[PDB]
Amino acid sequence: RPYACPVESCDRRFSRSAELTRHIRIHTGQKPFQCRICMRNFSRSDHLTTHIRTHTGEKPFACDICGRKFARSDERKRHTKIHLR
DNA sequence: AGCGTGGGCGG
DNA sequence: TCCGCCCACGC
Ligand SMILES: [Zn+2]
Ligand SMILES: [Zn+2]
Ligand SMILES: [Zn+2]
Repeated sequence: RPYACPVESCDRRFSRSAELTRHIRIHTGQKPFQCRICMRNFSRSDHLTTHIRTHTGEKPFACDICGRKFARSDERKRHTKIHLR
C-alpha cells in the first residue's frame, strides 16, 4: 500500500499507482467512456462494454445446467448456484 | 432479475 | 498507463 489517496476526506491506499489514478476519478467525477446509443457516461471502459449489452441484448454467458444466458459472467455465477436449491 | 460501479490484478 | 477480467456489493 505505497500509494495513498491525497483527498483529505478519504482513507484509501493502493498497491499500484494505476489503481490510485483510477480511484481518483471517483473524487473528480471523471467519466471518460460514453455510450453511443444512449449517450450516458461511465467511469470505466469495462462497465461501458457490459452496459452496451443492455441495448443490443447480447448475452455471452450461458448456464452449464440449464443454458440460461446472461450479459455478464457475474450474473451467470449468481444464477448457477440456484440449481443446488 | 437487471445492471450500476469500485477494488485487485495480470498482461 | 491502459485494458479487460474476476469479484463483490448495492438497490
Ligand atoms: Zn479518495
Ligand atoms: Zn447506453
Ligand atoms: Zn441455470
